[PDB]
Amino acid sequence: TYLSTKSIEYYLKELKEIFSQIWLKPSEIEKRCEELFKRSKEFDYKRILVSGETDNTTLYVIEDSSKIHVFSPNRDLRENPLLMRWHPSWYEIESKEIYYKCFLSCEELYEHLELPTVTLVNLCVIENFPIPRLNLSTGTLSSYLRKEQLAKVELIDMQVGTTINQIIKNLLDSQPDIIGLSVNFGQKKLAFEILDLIYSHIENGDLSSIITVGNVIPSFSPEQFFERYPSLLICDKEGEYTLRDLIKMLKKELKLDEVNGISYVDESGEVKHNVAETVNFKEEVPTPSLDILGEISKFRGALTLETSRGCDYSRCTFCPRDHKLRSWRPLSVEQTLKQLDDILRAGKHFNIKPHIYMADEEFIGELPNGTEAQRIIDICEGLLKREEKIKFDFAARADSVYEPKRTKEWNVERLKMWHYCALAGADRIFIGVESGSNQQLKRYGKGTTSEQNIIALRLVSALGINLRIGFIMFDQLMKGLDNLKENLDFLERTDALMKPIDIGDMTYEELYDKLLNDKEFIEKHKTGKPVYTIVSYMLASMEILMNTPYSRMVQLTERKEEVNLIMNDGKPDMNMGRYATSFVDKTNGNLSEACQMWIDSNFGVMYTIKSLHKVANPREKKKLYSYMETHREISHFLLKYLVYNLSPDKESQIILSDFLRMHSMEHIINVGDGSKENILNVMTNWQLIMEKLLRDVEADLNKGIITDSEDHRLHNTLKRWFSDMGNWSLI
Repeated sequence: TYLSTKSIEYYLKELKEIFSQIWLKPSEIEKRCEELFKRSKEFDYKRILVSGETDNTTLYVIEDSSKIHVFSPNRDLRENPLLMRWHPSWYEIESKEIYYKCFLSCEELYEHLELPTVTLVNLCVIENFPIPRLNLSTGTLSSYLRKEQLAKVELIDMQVGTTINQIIKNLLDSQPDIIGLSVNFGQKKLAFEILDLIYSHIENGDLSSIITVGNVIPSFSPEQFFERYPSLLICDKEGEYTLRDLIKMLKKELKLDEVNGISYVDESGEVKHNVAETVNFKEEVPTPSLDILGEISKFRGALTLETSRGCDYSRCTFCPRDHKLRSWRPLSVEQTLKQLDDILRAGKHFNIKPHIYMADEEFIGELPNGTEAQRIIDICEGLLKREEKIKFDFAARADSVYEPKRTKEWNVERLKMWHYCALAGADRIFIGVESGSNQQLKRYGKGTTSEQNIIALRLVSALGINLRIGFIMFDQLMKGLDNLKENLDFLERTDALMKPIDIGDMTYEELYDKLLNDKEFIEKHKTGKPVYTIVSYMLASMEILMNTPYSRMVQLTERKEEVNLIMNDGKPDMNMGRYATSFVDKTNGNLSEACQMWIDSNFGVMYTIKSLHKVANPREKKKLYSYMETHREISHFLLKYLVYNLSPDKESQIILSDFLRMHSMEHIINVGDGSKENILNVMTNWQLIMEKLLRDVEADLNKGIITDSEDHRLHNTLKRWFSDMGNWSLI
């Protein structure tokens, strides 16, 4: 007894409707499939299985082991990877595409349908700066396994607030064959607590699961885990092939020492490292699973997508890295647009406004024949053809905008590429300037110059892109104050940030040449604001992590100079992987420590101002924002004032004099003394300018111009700040 063609096409049409709701969890899809075949009661069946994802989602209706219906409304069944592994020539020489097939007396296929179970736990918080973003990276591991139909995958993501006890209860209830922990930056201690509970339930006989832990940032050593969890498997950030091979091992198709990308302890007590084949991201990794959207439906912010994996770690010496090189692998233009449309359509279902965060380590990249810019342009043209416009954020190196070592034609094509990004909705973009000193840029490995950074900021800002930069002022290997003075001059330049320029009448080559060579064009379109206005974190000091070339450079300086820089005997932070490192230059270490105390001394008041700013009405919003602008301004020239007291020069005297006159503080302790005692005296002097600002804040709060919280937080923190002037006895 066969199904009629009408019943097949009816089932295919309804399943295509059910499968279109890609925000539904697999169990919710299965329930809607059960309702479909029950409401039209044609045949009795024993089991239902849904696998695949988006455009290859597949339903298996198991009447019996000897009669299995397979529905694939979105893709040719001949491409089904599960059937291919069972019997790769089941379709013989059929030349037409197959969307329904009933397998009769195929007892081995029934065994293939008893898929293993994987539970992925994402230890990840929602990043809030500059805007909230929901990380979807762990969903690619699930979507790979679903697309390959290798396992039933459950996602537990702590971004929605799932507690530790809830995670444990979920694991014990689901009893998965494999548990995968994704450890994001700063969640290593949380992973240790969760692994403690998991292994207690394993020793207690409540749970038997293979456990893998993947660290997003390799600022760790595997021995930190093996010491406490000797049976744990440590895998790569890209765990697709690792989970594939572990599922093969469960089906007794592979031995443990054949599993891709795992590091483990064998029976001899030694650490074994298995080979790690590079994941074919472009061809095998589909749209990230969107199970998380239903768990947090009122999220407002950006949704993350990785349009490529890999990067060039040789351009960042403070970025941790593995011993294995990770090549840059982009999605095709068409597949990038497909995944974007999937995420945008799913976000629209939950009233999430179209805002994508490109989580790529290297978004623009580099291809043969310089076609990487054409990929970005083609993706932008795809976005321009949609009905609803989007915002999208991403990060980029300064030499991805402007590179004097390349031809002028190459740079003009890059300017065109960035323009298409602006047209397609590029919103907040992060440029990794990191320094304005050519020496410090080399220690950072950026391969870039100070002037090149200025021009890169000039080109991007002129296109209307909201810009912010990272900037690491102090680093431990710096000797002398020359690099600090170069950074201050860089950060004070007002010929970098351009207003959004109307370029409808120009060519890209005209705009390029005018922005680089026409001083009159540059003066006309500048915003007048200095570079430091777009620095993410002011007065930042280098934090050295494990497995970074900068840490190696530091260790080598300890050797060839016979000095101790890395403290705590070399033991780094167990949660973060950060070394406690002293500055090789004592004066620079005192300045860095002085700036950290400055931040700590102002944190109470300025954090209250910022939190009030988020909720104030438009008029108070503008007043509270001027407070923050002045605070950043005062914080910048604090370091210039410190450096000036340690090494005066003619120009820094004129600049500080103009600044002091602007604030009616022309007045305002030894000269050249870089001791902790003198630096504090210079800072306590400059703290008087900060007092003038907070007197305006105090006056506006008493006039009622600014509204305080219910608990009078601004009033208390102001009163405490005024009492604690000087008094740096809080370190």
